[PDB]
Amino acid sequence: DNSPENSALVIHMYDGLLQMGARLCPTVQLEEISNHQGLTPLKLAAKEGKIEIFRHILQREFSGPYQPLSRKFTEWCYGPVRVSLYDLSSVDSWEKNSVLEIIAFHCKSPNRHRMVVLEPLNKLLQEKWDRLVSRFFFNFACYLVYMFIFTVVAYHQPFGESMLLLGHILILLGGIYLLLGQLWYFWRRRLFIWISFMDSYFEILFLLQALLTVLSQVLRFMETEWYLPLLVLSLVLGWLNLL
Amino acid sequence: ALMSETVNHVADNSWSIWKLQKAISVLEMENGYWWCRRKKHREGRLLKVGTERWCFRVEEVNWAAWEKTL
Amino acid sequence: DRDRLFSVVSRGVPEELTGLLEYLRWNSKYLTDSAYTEGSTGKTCLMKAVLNLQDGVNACIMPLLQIDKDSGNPKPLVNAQCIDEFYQGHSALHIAIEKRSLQCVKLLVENGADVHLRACGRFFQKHQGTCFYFGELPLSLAACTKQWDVVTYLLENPHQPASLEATDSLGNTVLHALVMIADNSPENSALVIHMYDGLLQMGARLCPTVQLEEISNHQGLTPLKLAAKEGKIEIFRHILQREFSGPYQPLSRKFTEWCYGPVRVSLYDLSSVDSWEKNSVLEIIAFHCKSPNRHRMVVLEPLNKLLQEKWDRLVSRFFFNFACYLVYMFIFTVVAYHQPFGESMLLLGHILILLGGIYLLLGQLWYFWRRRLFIWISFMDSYFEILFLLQALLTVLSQVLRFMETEWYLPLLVLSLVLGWLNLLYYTRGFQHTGIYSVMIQKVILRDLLRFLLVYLVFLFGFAVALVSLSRERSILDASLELFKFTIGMGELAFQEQLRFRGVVLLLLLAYVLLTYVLLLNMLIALMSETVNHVADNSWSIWKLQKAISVLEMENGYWWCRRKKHREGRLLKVGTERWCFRVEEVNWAAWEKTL
Repeated sequence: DNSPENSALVIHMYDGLLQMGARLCPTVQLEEISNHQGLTPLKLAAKEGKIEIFRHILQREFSGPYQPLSRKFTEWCYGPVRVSLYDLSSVDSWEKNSVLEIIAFHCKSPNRHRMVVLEPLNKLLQEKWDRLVSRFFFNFACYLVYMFIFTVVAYHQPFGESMLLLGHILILLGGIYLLLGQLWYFWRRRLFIWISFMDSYFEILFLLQALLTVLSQVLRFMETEWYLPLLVLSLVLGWLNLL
Repeated sequence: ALMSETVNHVADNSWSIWKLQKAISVLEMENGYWWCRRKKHREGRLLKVGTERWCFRVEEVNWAAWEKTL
Repeated sequence: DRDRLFSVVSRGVPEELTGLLEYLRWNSKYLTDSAYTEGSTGKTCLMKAVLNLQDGVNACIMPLLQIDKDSGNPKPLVNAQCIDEFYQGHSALHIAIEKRSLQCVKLLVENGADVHLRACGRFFQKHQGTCFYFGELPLSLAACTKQWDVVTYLLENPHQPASLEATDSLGNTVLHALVMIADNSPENSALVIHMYDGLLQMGARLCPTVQLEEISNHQGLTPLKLAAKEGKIEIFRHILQREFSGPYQPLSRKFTEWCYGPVRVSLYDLSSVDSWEKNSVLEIIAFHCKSPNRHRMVVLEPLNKLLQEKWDRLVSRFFFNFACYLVYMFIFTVVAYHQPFGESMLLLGHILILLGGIYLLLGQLWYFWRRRLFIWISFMDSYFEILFLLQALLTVLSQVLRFMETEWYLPLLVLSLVLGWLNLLYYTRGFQHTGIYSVMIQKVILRDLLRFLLVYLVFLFGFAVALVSLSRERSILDASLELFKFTIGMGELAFQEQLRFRGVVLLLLLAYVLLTYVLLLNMLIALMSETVNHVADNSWSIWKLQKAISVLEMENGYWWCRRKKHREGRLLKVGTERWCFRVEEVNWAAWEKTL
């Protein structure tokens, strides 16, 4: 538990047991053994919310004969510039069910936001974000274009008839695509989504907007007089979801 | 009440939340679209020989630590 | 590659190798030279001989001690590693200096090492891998690494004495390199200050006829100006007010005396003077400074009182300009109002406004000509200079459009009038009580509000389009004024009677009103959250910087009359010959410290 004395006790005991296990049995990976839930001590520490032992395990280094039992290797290279190498068993979706996914999704503790700025994870996530900003902006531009087209079609709705039909069918395809994407997302993440909802409330607003759009578009074919209110509600919800 | 919530504790307790949101977003994006499963990136491979394991390399200029040793 | 076996051998017993190398060499001795081409991909054997790092002496009987015997190509001047190898551009002397091996440096310099050998290749690694810009000279590398003995041996070397005034490719000297590597940390600041003082004293001792600190690099900067421009403050402050007591007294900038009892009077040397001898410290701080620390360097000690005196000497011109602008605005307002003996007065007013507008436009163009594209340094503090230009341009364009008798004269004239009336707010630079809050609230507004109007306008347009699309079965898209009436107080929220889908319209209006109230609440709370109680002294500095910019602009004089440069606080006299600024202060703790 996150207390000054217990953290020191558990760190000391962990290091001593690891060293003695290396001495007595140098041919077994103690830290690679997994329990019934399919977790290692590092993953278990990440999931349970413990941060002190998690941080110590993440960046521990040994200097003497126990050097192989280390995760951070430090050297001085060229004068007063220190270069350090961190072992990567907390890698991203590759070899899935890793530390990053566990922190992001399966973590009930309110301390999950404090474990993403430790040292390896912060720079790794910064690099990943810098590598994928282009896709984010491309998706933003595509959504803006779709919203503009839908607004134009809604306004011009009473050669023109063909354009209106093309706009309506394009909106139908866009709505069903968004609905199917949200359903796929909710299929990937099971009822475990009950972990929290203060940070994933847009994923249901998008689903609601897509469902309303699809329902209005399919209701138009029956020529019901309730098409306009549902279409307008879908338009305003999609415009609000841009935030 | 909304003013009373501002206890001046979000100086670093709000930046962490933004970092977590960015992490969730990048995790969602790198998984790829449903109609096209994107190939997993090999990240910072740097296999090499550590004293054989993939590693992530970070450099920093430190003067106090350097001046500590002679 | 096995052929590189000759690169590394068992040191201490080079009998057969040396015997076969010098002379003879079967067919010809030139093969030995080729051994330096095939030794590695750019690294010679001497580099590895230094890098062995054995106990005590690194290479015991170093092969170089006999290599110079069979030398036909200058080997002590090793060709620095080329291409990209994360260690390119390093010579044997650089490697010896790095490992803090004074003995290796001595043996290399005894055999005729080439001092002043710029690191040819290191500037590749400066951008490829580890930057560590140290000065590209062995002396600079020794000084920046805190090795006093190596520097001492290199300078007063009987064989090859290093020159303290030597320069690298960029034009930097050892002092420039020390300034450049400095960063605002407690340890590095002390290290660089100590090294700077020691090097200055040793340069005075060895060469008392050269001004080391007066040497300028390619950019045309001195160590003081370089420190001011790069944003370093600790070394800048130390250089600005350093004093020496012993025989090194002339190498000082602050002279302190007690005068009459417990009142201490101090004289500061003035090489950071104003526009006189232009390209000085004040101009560099005011204009050419990308760092956000520029506002913290105007309250150090000489600069603060100098700027205070300059402002006190030029408040009259500021108020005269304010009065003239107010008179012009009043005349323009009167002419605009009275515009439909009277015809002559109206024509005189119109032509006077034309002259005023062209004068303001030409003044702004002159200002933008004096400050080139370098104005890209910042814009959070110089946004009035474009508003004035816009207002002058609009006024001139409207006045010239009047002569063609176009019917668009009135809107442009009214826009010019309102812009000129709004531009009057710039003159709140004085009146400290207003300005301290005004500068910081301006920064906050410019940073925050620019990301409100976009999203609010987007939501308003979306809701308006939805309402006009629903109500067609509010008649046009331009009828979005209802939402603005709602956000200002009006709106007439009521049933539409004839519209059958009245419930949907009511729900949309409710959603819009709650959304906009929530957004404005968010902005309010964010603006409050900005107030972290850190502007207690971080906002007064901004006001001082604005006053400094204003006085720099004013003292330059008008474009049509170049004002003569003021001789400032001359006080030439005799300092132990240099212009000085005198400041007095009553101190009791310092006086009571001595007896």
